[PDB]
Amino acid sequence: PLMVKVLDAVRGSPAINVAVHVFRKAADDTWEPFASGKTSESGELHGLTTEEEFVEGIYKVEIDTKSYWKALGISPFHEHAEVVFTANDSGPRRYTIAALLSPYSYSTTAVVTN
Amino acid sequence: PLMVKVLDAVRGSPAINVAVHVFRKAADDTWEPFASGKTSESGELHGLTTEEEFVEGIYKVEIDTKSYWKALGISPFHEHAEVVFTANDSGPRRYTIAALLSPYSYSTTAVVTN
Amino acid sequence: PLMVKVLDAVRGSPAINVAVHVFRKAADDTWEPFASGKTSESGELHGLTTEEEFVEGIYKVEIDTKSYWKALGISPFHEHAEVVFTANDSGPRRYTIAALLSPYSYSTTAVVTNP
Amino acid sequence: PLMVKVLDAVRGSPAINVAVHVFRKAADDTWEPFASGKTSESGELHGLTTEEEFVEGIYKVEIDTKSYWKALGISPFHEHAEVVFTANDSGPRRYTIAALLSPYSYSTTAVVTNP
Ligand SMILES: Oc1c(Br)cc(CCc2c(Cl)cccc2Cl)cc1Br
Ligand SMILES: Oc1c(Br)cc(CCc2c(Cl)cccc2Cl)cc1Br
Repeated sequence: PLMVKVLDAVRGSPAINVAVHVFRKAADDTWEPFASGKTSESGELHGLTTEEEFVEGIYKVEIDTKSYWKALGISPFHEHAEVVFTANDSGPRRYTIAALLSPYSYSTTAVVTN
Repeated sequence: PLMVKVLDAVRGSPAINVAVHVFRKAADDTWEPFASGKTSESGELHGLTTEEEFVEGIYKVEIDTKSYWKALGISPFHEHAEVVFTANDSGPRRYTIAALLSPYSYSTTAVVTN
Repeated sequence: PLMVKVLDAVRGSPAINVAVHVFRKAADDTWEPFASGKTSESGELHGLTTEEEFVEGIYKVEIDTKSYWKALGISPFHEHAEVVFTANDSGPRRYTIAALLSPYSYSTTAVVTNP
Repeated sequence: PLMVKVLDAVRGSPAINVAVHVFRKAADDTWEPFASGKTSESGELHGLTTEEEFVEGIYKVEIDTKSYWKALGISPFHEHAEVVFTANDSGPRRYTIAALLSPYSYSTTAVVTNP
């Protein structure tokens, strides 16, 4: 139900071995860890959660872009990229969070399908 | 060797049934038709060409964004989106041209892999 | 030294009346309020801070995109757009944080200059 | 009535000295030269045309991104960034065409205002 895909706008490639952390907003407004992993050779991260676990709520996907750029020897602007959204059962069942990274910029979209 | 993928930033969905035309630049600097198709339910267009046909050269991928927006009842800015690039045998063998569409904006990247 | 500019990719316009909150990470690792404001008719937000006050640190610029889209009667995907960066770590710089908004997407870039 | 602004997503800066060519589609469907120029130190290009000359039509703004990246010693993917649009079809408007460049990617948006 929740996939992440990360691309590199400098190399023209998937962004490989990027750390990704997902958090769920708790009742006291703190961010509780929920799932995490590293993107694969295709820039994708699957298997974060399951339909049972992924209930409605506010989630934050933190992509560790700074470490990615540093591993390539490139000087970056951002500490990380953030994607904060509400999971909604009224819409389609599968969320893909896609991000496109540059040293001083990032873009993100949601692809929400059944 | 050449895939196109198109996403919709308004609906948060693949951009389905978008017409895509690929042209190759000819010796007299005109654009000759090369391949075309329409994106699938996943927003993807496969099977445009083959490794034998897809020789080095300058190619233009024209995505008919205006008709896409009009079919959804949305008033667009651009006539089409353009992606013009040189195919290079020194780099990886597979090109994916990805585009993310909004009514007054578009973004595109290349994902070039082996 | 810290300005924000926000554009609307649906309308082809500045994104007017967008709330922006800036935080700075404190020594205890919490996010301290730093400055806030709203974009103008030009999509710009000036006057958040001063060179004196804008010291080195890790800053988070939170752009309230959901509130923007909801005020236009649209149900968007994201809660906000966040831009988190270390500022002034090799002396003072001037930063422009630009964002381009759509209901299910946003993009951001920084323009950093040395006065 | 027609301005261009170009930013560099690698440097976090304006994209300076970027060549821009504007064409207009003619009655025979060819692309006629219309105006050209280069971005300044601020990444901006003003003075391309005049309200008199900028009549209704289909315009193509070609941003010479490959030449930019090559001048910086970088081998980029795209030949150029193209922005093709119908202008002034419900009377005069003022257009800003903005682009954000990376070696394998670009994004563009339009800001359209009614004077
Ligand atoms: O499989 C996919 C999926 Br799903 C999504 C994208 C979109 C990447 C993108 C972003 Cl994230 C922001 C601006 C422009 C772009 Cl082209 C690409 C591929 Br290939
Ligand atoms: O005055 C400005 C400033 Br300063 C910045 C931009 C960049 C807008 C943008 C973003 Cl933020 C992300 C992807 C693509 C784009 Cl064209 C435009 C203008 Br006009």
